[PDB]
Amino acid sequence: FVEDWDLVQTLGEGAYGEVQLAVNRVTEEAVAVKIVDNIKKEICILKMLNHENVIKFYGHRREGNIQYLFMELASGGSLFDRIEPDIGMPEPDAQRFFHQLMAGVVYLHGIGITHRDIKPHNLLLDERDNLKIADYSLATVFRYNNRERLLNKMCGTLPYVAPELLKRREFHAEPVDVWSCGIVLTAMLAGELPWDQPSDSCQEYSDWKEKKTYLNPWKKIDSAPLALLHKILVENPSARITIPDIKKDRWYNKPLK
Ligand SMILES: C[C@@H]1CCCN1c1c(C#N)c2c(N)ncnc2n1C
Repeated sequence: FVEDWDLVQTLGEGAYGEVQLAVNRVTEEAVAVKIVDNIKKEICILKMLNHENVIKFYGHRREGNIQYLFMELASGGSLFDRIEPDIGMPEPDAQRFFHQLMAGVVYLHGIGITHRDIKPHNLLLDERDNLKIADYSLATVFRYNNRERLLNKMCGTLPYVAPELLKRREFHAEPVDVWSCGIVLTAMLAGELPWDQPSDSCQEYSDWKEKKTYLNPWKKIDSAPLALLHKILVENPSARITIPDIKKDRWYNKPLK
């Protein structure tokens, strides 16, 4: 369906466009291809990406209106599909995925890139269940020539967004991504999202700020990972734990099955 590649089946759809499995008729190599028709930007960011926990970019092709973004195939599918509703997954699997997600986010932050839509749909698995951060549709530069710029665009997915993104005119990129990593960890350990959005008017958010951890999803989570979620899901982004400090957390470093 494109040059040497056949488009076998749909892998899913994001905001704009669709992702297909592409098998090479000759080589039998299978990749993923995103079919689109802002996009100059995504391509530019995709070409920066070189890390084991980030989806690799292979190259692009415009054929009329349609753009084709060839990227690493994650044959394990999404983290979303490993989260059992109302249960989550075994704590050692969740810890391993969390370690990989941090590795990925440190890498992105280190090249001055914020993902801005971290959630289990955008977290993919290779054939060895290695986590890959995928979909650079909303990704943006927050650091250039060693100068940070504050963000102002509201974007992402409400249950995953940090509260400052609803309250502040401008905010730091990195603590928004840390927050969404904490919602992902909650989802992995409890198989449910704690609130529709982190606003004053959201009773489940108020409950958390009042430390009612006898409620779900918190009552399903062991005390060690929950102590970490206490440091991540902190309303003031300048008091929120940073990744260097996540890497010193007792649960983060706890040996597990
Ligand atoms: C993450 C997006 C969102 C829509 C579905 N997606 C994707 C990919 C991307 N990109 C992707 C990929 N590279 N390998 C395998 N499966 C993929 N799926 C489901």
